[PDB]
Amino acid sequence: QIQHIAIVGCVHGKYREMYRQLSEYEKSTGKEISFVICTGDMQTLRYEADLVYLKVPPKYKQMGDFHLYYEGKEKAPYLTLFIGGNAESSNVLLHLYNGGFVCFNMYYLGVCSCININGLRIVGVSGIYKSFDEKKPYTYPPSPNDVVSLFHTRNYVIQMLSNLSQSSQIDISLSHDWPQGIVMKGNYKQLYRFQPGFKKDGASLGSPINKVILNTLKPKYWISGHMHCEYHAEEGPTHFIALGKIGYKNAISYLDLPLKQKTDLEYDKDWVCNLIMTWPAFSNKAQFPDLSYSISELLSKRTKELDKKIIELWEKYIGLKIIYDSDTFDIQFTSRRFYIEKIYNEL
Ligand SMILES: [Fe+2]
Ligand SMILES: [Zn+2]
Repeated sequence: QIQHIAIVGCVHGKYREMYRQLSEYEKSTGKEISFVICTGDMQTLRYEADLVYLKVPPKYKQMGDFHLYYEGKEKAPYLTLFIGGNAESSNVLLHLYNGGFVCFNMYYLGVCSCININGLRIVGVSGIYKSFDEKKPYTYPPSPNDVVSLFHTRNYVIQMLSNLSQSSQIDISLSHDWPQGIVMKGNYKQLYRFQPGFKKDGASLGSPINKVILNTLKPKYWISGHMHCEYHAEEGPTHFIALGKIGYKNAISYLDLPLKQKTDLEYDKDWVCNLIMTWPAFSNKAQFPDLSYSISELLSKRTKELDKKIIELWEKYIGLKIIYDSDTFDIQFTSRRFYIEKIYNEL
């Protein structure tokens, strides 16, 4: 009983090319793709006005294929879970910072979260690291002035995810830029022959935020992109897999993993409790998170019997199944926070 998971690097708005390759493979090899995982740079632009939030050089200010899927004239043939990179419709991803479907079969994991599917636990970390913005809060609603800073990974995601490895093991973890120092743990002399530019950065290459998360959350696999190249490294058990950009046939690999039980996409219980217990830090919708609160010790108020009754209210008001919701992304922002607040205020 085996599931075939398609892992994809940078998409850069070339969705039809990606699904064309995925559809070719499963009818090539006869294998069936369970779901697809993307490592960011999705460019989920709905309409021309969203081009303002895409931080790219002028030669890449393009719509891409996503608007066809948002308009419904194209349909993603596989369930696609993805995180955010640096070339994103940052306004859209800020509305869905708690996750959400940008269209049918395309689920955004949020700023960071953990999900359940087919007995696996999958963690995502969006954005790329820039030191001068790691402690900077988000401002809502999204403004065109924040195009340069919205896609930067915030430091607080380290404390939002640190406890996820306590109850069980993390199977797959996602980041866009590489975990800092992971370049030192594979065939780097061959990688430097691909790009001698990476030799300048050396061991300091990558995100230090993802390095802390990688060493803490223990995962079996860590898949990243951003670098537009293939690379595999090993640090402890973690099979590090870097993928390239769509258009080059080094972007899509496949994880042939054991299938415990075919199970629908669901919210991770431990993450749901972390999300509720941290609501005081996110209570101000205009600016979050309020780092005057301690995210690490807000989570210390979790107990076994309190966790199990957060789940009941979540299953009542939201549901354990992650289902498609076609409401506008600004409405989904208010709705998800509305029930997060309601669940918290009932404990
Ligand atoms: Fe990137
Ligand atoms: Zn890229």
